[PDB]
Amino acid sequence: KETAAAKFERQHMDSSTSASSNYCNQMMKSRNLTKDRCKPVNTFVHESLADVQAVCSQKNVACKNGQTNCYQSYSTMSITDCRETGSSKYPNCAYKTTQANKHIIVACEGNPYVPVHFDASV
Amino acid sequence: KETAAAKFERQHMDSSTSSSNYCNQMMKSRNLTKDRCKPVNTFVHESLADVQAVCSQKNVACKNGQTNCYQSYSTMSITDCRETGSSKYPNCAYKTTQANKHIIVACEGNPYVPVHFDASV
Ligand SMILES: Cc1cn([C@H]2C[C@H](O)[C@@H](CO[P@](O)(=S)N3C[C@@H](CO)O[C@@H](n4ccc(=O)[nH]c4=O)C3)O2)c(=O)[nH]c1=O
Repeated sequence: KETAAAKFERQHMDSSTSASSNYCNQMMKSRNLTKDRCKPVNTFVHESLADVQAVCSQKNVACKNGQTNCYQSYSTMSITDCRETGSSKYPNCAYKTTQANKHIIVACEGNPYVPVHFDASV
Repeated sequence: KETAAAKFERQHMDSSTSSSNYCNQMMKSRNLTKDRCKPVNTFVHESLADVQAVCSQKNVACKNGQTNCYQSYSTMSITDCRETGSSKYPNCAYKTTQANKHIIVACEGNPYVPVHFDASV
């Protein structure tokens, strides 16, 4: 029902803000990343969908899993990293919000060829 | 530094596949407006494999007089980006034109791949 592309959007897109200390707490919950467990690490990207989708035609790089279908953004993008705290205990998942400007690396698949996985920021 | 092959892909490859704002968005996203507005740039809308294949097509002289240039046997989907007359950095402005033309690239290295966009014809 939920496509890989849609799941990527749900997990990783937040175009609506350009960059709150309680951002991650709220967003990890609202995007259903704390439902079955506390997802430990997750990145949100504050750019347009078109800008993130465009990365699939940018710098081809090796994926961390050894596949070859990963792409690094030529420009830095505004991102927020969410990382689970040490004192976090499901179901009260708690996170540190870290904002950065970094290049992103995504895995792309499909026709159309679109992001399905967030591999890293550099 | 960036390899020549990689620079070619950044500057000239867009296998994604069109707004009149396409060039404005692309020349920015590929870092072609950073210090200056690059005045003229062509993007190719074919697979990387198709463009790399041009290195085994029609051998021609390059505009610099070297003879490692190759013309595509087929026409390809391209977008020509050319700065407007009134464009002034840092607000770089481009006219986008879609076309279907043969491309000419310089090839080098191992693997033997495009390292320079010479012309569309
Ligand atoms: C590194 C990183 C990851 N993530 C998200 C994307 C994914 O939803 C999730 C896990 O991605 P990875 O860390 S690339 N991921 C892939 C996973 C199989 O699904 O396998 C994991 N793995 C692999 C080897 C290993 O030793 N340990 C481990 O946990 C790592 O975390 C994210 O949003 N931002 C990031 O910066």
